Amino acid sequence: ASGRALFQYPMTSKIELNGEINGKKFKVAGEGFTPSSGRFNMHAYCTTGDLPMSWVVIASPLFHMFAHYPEDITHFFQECFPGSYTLDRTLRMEGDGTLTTHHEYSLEDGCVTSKTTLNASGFDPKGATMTKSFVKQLPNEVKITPHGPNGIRLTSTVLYLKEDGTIQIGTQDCIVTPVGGRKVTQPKAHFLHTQIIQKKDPNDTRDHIVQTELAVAGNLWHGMDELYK
Ligand SMILES: [Cl-]
Ligand SMILES: [Cl-]
Ligand SMILES: [Cl-]
Repeated sequence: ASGRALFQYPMTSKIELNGEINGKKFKVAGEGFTPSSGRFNMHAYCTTGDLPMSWVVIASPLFHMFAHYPEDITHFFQECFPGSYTLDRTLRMEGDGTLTTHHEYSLEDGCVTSKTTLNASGFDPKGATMTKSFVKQLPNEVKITPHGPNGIRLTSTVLYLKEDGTIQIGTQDCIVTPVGGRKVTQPKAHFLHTQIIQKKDPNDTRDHIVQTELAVAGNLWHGMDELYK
């Protein structure tokens, strides 16, 4: 049983995230639900107090294996199981600061657990990340290409909406590496349309978010794959 056969829905998730921003250490945990392919939620909370940064910027740190792929594109993230993968991210909030994350995953009993670390240094203490002035991030197309002999690379430029209705840009670059000691067939170059929506739970007393991601792959530019050898 491997690959897509391991991702029979519904499934769940957990996260444990240890973070630090501008020397403020924090932890987040969460549980989530994946009802069906490409629709996945996460109810996360800060276990150390209030989260010391925007929940909108931490959105993308907070599960590409749940993306919905058509049959005619390899779902590299799912095909890494069994064995799993690592994700390494850099997110540059342009004119603000840069953060990195590292993710490890494990699958047990229909539940993907993410263990994540986040590090962020040099942020503007008056910027939107640290003052919590973002409302949401706009939907975007992540570009996925083969990377090295055994990985993939994911890139996106994300528009973050501030409370005054103007935009700040984050540039995001991720590398995915199988850790399972085996070659996983790389996909053709493609794109993943991604949308995050966040809301608050009516009752939860913790600093928290209830986030849903919708993520759908597609060969949006059929000529792109020619460019990546
Ligand atoms: Cl926030
Ligand atoms: Cl990403
Ligand atoms: Cl493919």
